Amino acid sequence: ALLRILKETEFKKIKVLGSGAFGTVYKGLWIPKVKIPVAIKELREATSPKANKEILDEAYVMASVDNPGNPHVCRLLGICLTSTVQLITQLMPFGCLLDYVREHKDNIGSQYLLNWCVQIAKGMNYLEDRRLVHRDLAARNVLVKTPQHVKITDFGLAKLLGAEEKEYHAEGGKVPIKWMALESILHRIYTHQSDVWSYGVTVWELMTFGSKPYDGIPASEISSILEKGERLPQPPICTIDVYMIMRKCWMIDADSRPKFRELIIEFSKMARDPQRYLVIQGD
Ligand SMILES: *CCC(=O)Nc1cc(Nc2nccc(-c3cn(C)c4ccccc34)n2)c(OC)cc1N(C)CCN(C)C
Repeated sequence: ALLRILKETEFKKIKVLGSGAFGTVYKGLWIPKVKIPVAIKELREATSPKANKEILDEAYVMASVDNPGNPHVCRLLGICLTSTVQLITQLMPFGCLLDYVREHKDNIGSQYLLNWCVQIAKGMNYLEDRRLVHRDLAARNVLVKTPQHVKITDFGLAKLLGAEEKEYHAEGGKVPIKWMALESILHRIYTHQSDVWSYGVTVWELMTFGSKPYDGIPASEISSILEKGERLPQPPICTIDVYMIMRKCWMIDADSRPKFRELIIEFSKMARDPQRYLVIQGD
């Protein structure tokens, strides 16, 4: 578990990329013969000892899965010490996959979506082998390096399970409800199986080309809806077989939820025959 502390001076923080509640991400160049494009994250209220603890937590969680890694999981490049702690991570040039599936909504063939789902299961399965619960699997949180290369990011909420710990006990802060499993909302319990549901939802995000899930339903009513047994709809483009998968991720019995290993097998199987499973217009 190693951090690489990098010299504040070598970065020229070009512009911002997008600010959240949690923090603010900047693109910028890093020039230690070549120049390297990078992304830079620092949290809101970056002077506070709570907001310097959480960012170094993120850096830790991230660095103790760096080796050997996985081509579908962003690596830390290091951190910068200024007045605050900055997290450096190589710039994905095509941005998040949510943004993507919107802008390019009319030119994405089945072979891409179905490959992305395998790449993401691959990203997550490794993480699981590394005893890490991402806690925030979304489409906003999937960076595109190239159309055949997608990577997972944002370990703000990510946590590590102890040697014999099965689940994580969230001292509820601010969490993204419409991505969480039932048991994650009621009892604040997070599992690998809780990331499966998040995947399930993220899948739904992509298939719909970046629709907002449970649109215009207030956060509150969500758990209720789910307890009724209401799930997100079957997207227009998807057959039953693909939707049947999404619907397994969302089952109350977390241990009846499919595994990331099972998902790679399933989505590869489909990704080999992309048009048999997804009906895109003009595909
Ligand atoms: C979905 C929003 C998004 O990520 N958008 C962009 C991402 C870019 N690249 C990039 N590369 C590495 C890491 C990150 C990154 C990680 N985290 C936690 C981020 C939060 C906010 C923004 C970026 C984050 N991002 C990127 O560089 C090409 C551009 C974007 N833009 C184009 C999307 C604008 N978005 C605010 C709506």
